[PDB]
Amino acid sequence: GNVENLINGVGELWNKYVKHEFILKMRDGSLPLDIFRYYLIQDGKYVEDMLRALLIASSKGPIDKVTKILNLVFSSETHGKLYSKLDISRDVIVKTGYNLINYAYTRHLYYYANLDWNKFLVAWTPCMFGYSIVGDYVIDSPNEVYKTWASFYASTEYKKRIEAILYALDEVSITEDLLNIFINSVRFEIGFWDASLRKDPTVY
Amino acid sequence: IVGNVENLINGVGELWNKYVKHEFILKMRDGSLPLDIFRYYLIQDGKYVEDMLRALLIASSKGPIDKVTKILNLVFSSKGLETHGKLYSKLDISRDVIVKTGYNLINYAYTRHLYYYANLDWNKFLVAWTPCMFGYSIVGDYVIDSPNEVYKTWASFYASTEYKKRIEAILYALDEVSITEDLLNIFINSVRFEIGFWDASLRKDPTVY
Repeated sequence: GNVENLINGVGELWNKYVKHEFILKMRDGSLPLDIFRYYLIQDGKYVEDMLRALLIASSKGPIDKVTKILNLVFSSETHGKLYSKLDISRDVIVKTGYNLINYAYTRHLYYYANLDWNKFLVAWTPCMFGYSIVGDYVIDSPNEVYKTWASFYASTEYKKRIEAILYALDEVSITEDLLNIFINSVRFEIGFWDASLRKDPTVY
Repeated sequence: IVGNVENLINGVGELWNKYVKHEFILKMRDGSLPLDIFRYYLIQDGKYVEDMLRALLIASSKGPIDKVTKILNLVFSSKGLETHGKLYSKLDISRDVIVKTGYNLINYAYTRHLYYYANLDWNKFLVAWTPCMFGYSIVGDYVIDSPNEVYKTWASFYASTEYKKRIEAILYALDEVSITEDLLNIFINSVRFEIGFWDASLRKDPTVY
């Protein structure tokens, strides 16, 4: 549908994202644990900002569509197990700075959330939908930590969240401007993985 | 009632009982409120609640993550929709009626008041939102004893343990706020709007906004 239309418009960037070196290494088990822990800390900062941006954006969306999404997002383990195992506390996430890509990406989500639901929704789709695909691929990893991580994104509960997002996305008339926002989010995802592999300075 | 909510309530003086013991509420409790007036009210409340939720979403983006997540989990869970669905059927109110009916002036102003503070600050919004949420908890506990089936049904949502849990989460967040006279003045304005909201329903004010 619209997500296929958007993915086709990014060309080679999509595979650069969903088949990134970082992910290939999680799948084969060769990703170093320190690179994954670094990543999880940055993701911990990102997810909180992503949620705040969703809250602002959802205030501007169709009531039926946003209510369905929020019911699944604010519903009521995987990350708690990983965080304790990798010695990542709340204080670690809060006190670690953002790397430059993470800082830029989170500010990109806030920019569109503050303007328009459709723009935010298109900006948010690569992270949500892409992680569904990555989860399905990484779930077959021989490394237990990486299978546990992937299990959250491969779960039926996560697929239900994605279904609700795509239902909202299918109401949007995709334009060149919206494709360009989607392209930028995909570029930030590729950069997010690159920064983790390099363990970039967390000074922002 | 203790802490911030007690101090805010005491700070509004006589306005508190003008709200929670309003004529509209007394007539729900004795069952004498005409159903046409209650229908008018429910339609305005249907408009209000959607704007209140939108304002909550904007405001919550600015709040402490633990406090806001606790509240949102309760607000976006899956008796409120079921209770209101039954009332909407009994009183012949559709989604179309809610959307197509205009706001009365007081509802228009009240909703714009919530948006104003939501666009500025979590603490200001939270204080502005407390009279509606906390006051309806009090009113529901009173009106549940009505001999009227429609009013008892309406009250049962606000008297329910699930609604009380929502109030507890709101009060946990409110306890983090350092209350100032400026914040008390926001709370007072919300209480004035609640009084006006019931006034406007008794009169069936023009729904032109």
